[PDB]
Amino acid sequence: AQDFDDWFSSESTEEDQDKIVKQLHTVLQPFLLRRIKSDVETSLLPKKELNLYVGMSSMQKKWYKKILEKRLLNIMMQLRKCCNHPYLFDGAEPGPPYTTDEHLVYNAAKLQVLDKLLKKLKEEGSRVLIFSQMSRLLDILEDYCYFRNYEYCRIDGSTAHEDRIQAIDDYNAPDSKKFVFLLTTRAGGLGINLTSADVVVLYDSDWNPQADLQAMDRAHRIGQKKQVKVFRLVTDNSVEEKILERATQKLRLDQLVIQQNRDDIDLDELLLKSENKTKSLNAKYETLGLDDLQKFNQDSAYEWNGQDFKK
DNA sequence: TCAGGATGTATATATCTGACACGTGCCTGGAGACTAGGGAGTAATCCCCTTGGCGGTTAAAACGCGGGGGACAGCGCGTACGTGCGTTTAAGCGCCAAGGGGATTACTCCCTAGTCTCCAGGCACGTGTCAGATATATACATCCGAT
Repeated sequence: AQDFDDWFSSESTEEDQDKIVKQLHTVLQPFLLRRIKSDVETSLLPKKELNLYVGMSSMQKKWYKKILEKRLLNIMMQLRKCCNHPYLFDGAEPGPPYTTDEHLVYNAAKLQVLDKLLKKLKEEGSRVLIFSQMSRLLDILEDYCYFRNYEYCRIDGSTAHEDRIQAIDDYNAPDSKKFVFLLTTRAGGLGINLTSADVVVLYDSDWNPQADLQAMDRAHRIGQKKQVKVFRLVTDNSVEEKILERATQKLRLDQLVIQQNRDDIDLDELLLKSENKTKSLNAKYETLGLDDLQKFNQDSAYEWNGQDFKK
C-alpha cells in the first residue's frame, strides 16, 4: 500500500505535483482503458449545468442558528436538512391542524425557487425528473405536487420491483400525463431509462460527484433526443457550498488523473449571479495541483458567522 | 328489625420517669504559611459511532381455523378449623454469691510496615499455525396418536 501511497500519491516536496507525478501516467496507460462516449457516436447533445445559489429564509435563519447553538447528532447532516426544508424537523411547520397551503412553499427558499421554475417549465411543457437525496424530503415534494395539482410517480428504497417497472412504464407511456417524476439520486440501479424526460433538478448535491454524474445521466443516457438541462440548487453561504467545493475537488481530481489520458427572488438575477459564482469557483479550482488538490482542507463548518464551540 | 350483649372509645387523675436545660474542660476544627504533585488544557493519532439512504435473502411473525381440554360455575359433604370455658404451667420478677470478660487509660519498645534506589526478568503484545468445533448429509432408533 505505502509504495503506491507514497511514490506518486500525496507528497509535499516541490513542483513535482505537475512536473513529474502528473506525467507519471505511464504507469497506468499499459493496463487501463476508456473510450470517451462524447465523440464516438456524436449523437447526443451535451449537458447544461445551471447551479443556483439561494439564501436562507427567516425560518431557515432561526433554525440554522438553533442547530448551531442547540434527537440531533451529525450536525453536518442536520444543516443539510435545514438547507432543504425545515419541515423535515419535527414540530417546525405551523399546526396542528395541518394544512397544505402556501405555508409549505412559504418556508423553504429552495422550494420557492423550485416552484417558480416548475411553473416556468410547465408552461414550456418539459416533464421533469427530481433527484432528491432524502426520501423523507420526497414526502414534502409529493405533498407540494399534489397541492399544485400535478401528478407524479415516486420510486425510492421503498417501492418493490413490480411497482418500479409499472411506474417507469406509466411515465414512459407515449401519451403520458406525467409532469414530475421523483426518485432518489443513488437508487434504481442502472437499468432505469428515462430519456423521454427533459430536466433533472438535483435538489441536493452529493459527496461523490460521480453519483450525481450517473444520476443526471439517467436522462442523458443513450437514446435521449433533445438537449436537456440539469439544475442543482445550492444554499448559498452554508454547508452546501462546502459540499459543492469538495465535490468539485474530487471531480477535477478524476478528470486530471484519468479523463485526460484516455418572497420571490426574481429568478433571472439569481441565475446570473449563481452563474458568475460558478465561473469564479471553476477558475479557483482549475489551477490546483495533485498534492495540492488532495489536501481536503476540512474547513470546520460549525463556525458560520462567529462561533465558539459552545452549545 | 330490635333489643341484648360485647367491645372499643373518649375522659379525668395520679404517677413517673424520660426529655430537656445548664455548667466544664478538653479536644478538635480553624487560621496561617509552605510546598509539591494531581488535574485541567493542549496537541497528535487512530478506531468506533452517528445519520440518512440503498439492495437482497430468507426465516420468523402475523393470520385464520378447527377442535379439544382446561378453566370456572355449581352441588354436596364431611371434615378440620373456629370459638368458648376451665385449668394448670410457665414467663417474668425479684434476690443471692463469686469469679472472669472487656473496655478505657497510660506508658514502653520491638519490629515490621513504608520510602527510596537500582536493576534484571515477568509479562503483555504482536506475530504465525493447526486442531477443535462447526456446519453438512444419512441411517436409526425411539416416543406419539389411532386399533
